Amino acid sequence: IILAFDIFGTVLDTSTVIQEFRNKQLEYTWLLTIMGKYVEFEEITKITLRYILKVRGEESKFDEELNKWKNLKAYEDTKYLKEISEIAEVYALSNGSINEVKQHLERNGLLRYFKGIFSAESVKEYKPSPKVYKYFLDSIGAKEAFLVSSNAFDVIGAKNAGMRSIFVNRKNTIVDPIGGKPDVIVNDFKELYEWILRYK
Amino acid sequence: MIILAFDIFGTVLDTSTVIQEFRNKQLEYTWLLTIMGKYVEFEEITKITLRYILKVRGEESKFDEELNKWKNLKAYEDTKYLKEISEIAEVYALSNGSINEVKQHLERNGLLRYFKGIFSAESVKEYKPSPKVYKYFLDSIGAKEAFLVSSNAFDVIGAKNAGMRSIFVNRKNTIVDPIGGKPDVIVNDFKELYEWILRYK
Repeated sequence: IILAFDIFGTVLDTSTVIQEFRNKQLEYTWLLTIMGKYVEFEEITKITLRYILKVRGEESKFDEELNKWKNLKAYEDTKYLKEISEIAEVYALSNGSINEVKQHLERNGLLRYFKGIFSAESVKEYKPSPKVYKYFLDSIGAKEAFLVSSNAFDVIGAKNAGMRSIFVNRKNTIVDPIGGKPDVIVNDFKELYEWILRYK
Repeated sequence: MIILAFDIFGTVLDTSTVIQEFRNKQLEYTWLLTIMGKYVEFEEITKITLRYILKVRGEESKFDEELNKWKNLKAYEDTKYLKEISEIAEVYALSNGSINEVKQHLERNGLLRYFKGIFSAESVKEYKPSPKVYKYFLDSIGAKEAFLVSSNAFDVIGAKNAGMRSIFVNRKNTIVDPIGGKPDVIVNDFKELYEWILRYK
């Protein structure tokens, strides 16, 4: 089986940055996509951080807060990417640039587990645009591939684009996302690994 | 001659009386549908998102009661100036909400008579800030220049992106997000809007 892992919020825990910043960054990827105006992910991050800090009167904290984003830590259970990569084909599919995603994965000792890295930047539209998921599927000549994500909107995006989905329910929600039920639900990457062993 | 297209929910109607998490989820869903290339009517988005939010908080039983509050939204006090404004400007509505729903809310609030016409994003099966929404309005009435009047920063930015002029009605002392165009005019309420038109005519 072929797995495309979302990165921010799925592999990386974004709890350590300012939540208004994390939320606004995401919002801007959506609004810019709708407006047909492509901006690189790193520039969206800079613009959103500067705006949120301005709102807060904390302009002086820019480098400090950007450093926190640079230094995001992976969830403990992501170590299971080792076991997973030996029984499944592991890719990243992120809004982040290829280079940024590689950076985070390397810092966290996870890059070695990935067969490939794909970015929404490559199609100049952000998730949940179908252009993103279809470009992944077409790139590796797949069809049956699962999008693995802890972001409800990303799971639904994948579904919409005809990709199967595995929702990694990190925040222990008990209500199904809006837009339908994911194909598979697990709580973390250990459970993901166990699921794959039972499925293959 | 000045043509004004008013946003409705949060601009004319005050949404503070419904659950804020529901208003946020309703808006987010309009955006996600638009990006996905999928369409659901606004009434159904409202029902689906309200039900989800209530279920999360253990309150699904309150669905009818909460939807009734949405049905019963009240206009901001300053919207009484739509009377004076519509005597000197061409007044339209441009909303994500359906034409019929918007007419209902405006009638309930005694404001429908002030509107020359009512337009909906539903007509293009994409929601704001899609450029198709604003262009559909301009194309429909055969205008080149018009102002989108909104208290929602993303709607102001969307209008500018679509080549429309825009008036931000700043009801909570915020600045418009720095991701695109800036509004042509900033006022705090419709009284200031009216005063602006008087100087602009």
